[PDB]
Amino acid sequence: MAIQRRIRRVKTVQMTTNSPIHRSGSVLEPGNWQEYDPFLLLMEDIFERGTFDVHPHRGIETVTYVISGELEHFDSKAGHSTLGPGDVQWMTAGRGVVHKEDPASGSTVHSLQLWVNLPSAYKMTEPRYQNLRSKDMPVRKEEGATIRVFSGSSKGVKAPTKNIVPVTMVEMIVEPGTTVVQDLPGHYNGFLYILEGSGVFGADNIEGKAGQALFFSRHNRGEETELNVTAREKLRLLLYAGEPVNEPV
Ligand SMILES: [Fe+3]
Repeated sequence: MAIQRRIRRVKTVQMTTNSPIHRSGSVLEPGNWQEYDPFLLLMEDIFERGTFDVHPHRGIETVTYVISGELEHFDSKAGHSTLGPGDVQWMTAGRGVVHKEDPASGSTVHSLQLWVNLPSAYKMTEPRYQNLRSKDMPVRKEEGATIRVFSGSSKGVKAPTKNIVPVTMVEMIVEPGTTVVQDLPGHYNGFLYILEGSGVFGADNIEGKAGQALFFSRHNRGEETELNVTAREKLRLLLYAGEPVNEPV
C-alpha cells in the first residue's frame, strides 16, 4: 500500500575514550547538514559527574534521551530539572541559553544528544525547556510491541511536545518475530538508532543491530511513506525523522 522506505546506509558507532570520566561516539557527525537536515548531529555519551562545563547555545534545539543513569539538567531559562532512564528533554536554545548536563553523584549517565536546526524565522525565538518523562508520553500498544511517542506522531498517536521544526521521535520496544510499521510524511528525513537487540528494516529487510544507525531513503513531499521493522532479537530503538529546513547553514 504506502510507499515503503528503504535503508540507504548503515552506520556502526565507533566509541572513543575522551577522559577517565567520559566516552563518546558520533552517530550523526557534525558538518553534514545537507544530508541530515533538519538534524545537525547526534552524539552518544557515557559520562560521570563533572564531565561538562556550562556552555551557551543559540539558534538550535537539543534533545537528550537518557539510556541509563540519573541526569541533572540545568539551563539559564528554566533552572534545574532531572531525568532518569528512558526520559527525554527538549531544549529550545533560540536567541540564547546556557546549559549543563551533569550526572547525579555516583551515577554514570549513558545518553543520546540530538541537535535540531532552527529555521531563520525562529532562530531568535525565546528559549524553552520541556521535560518529557517516559511515563507521560502517549503509546501505541500493539501485540508484541510498544511505540512510545516523544514528539510528532505514530499512526495518529500524537505527543503534546511543542515543536518548531516538526520532528517525529519514537521509542520502539519490539518482541522477537513482531513486525511494526512507522508512518512518515514523504518529505521527512530520518534514521533510527538501535539500543538493544537486532532486526530487519525497510523494504529490503536490511539487518540492523545494537549500536547501529540506519538511515532512511528520501521521498517526495505529499507522499505517504512507511518504514517496516521486524525484531529478530528483543529490540529497542529510537527513530528520529523531521521536516527539512532547506536553508543554507
Ligand atoms: Fe551543550
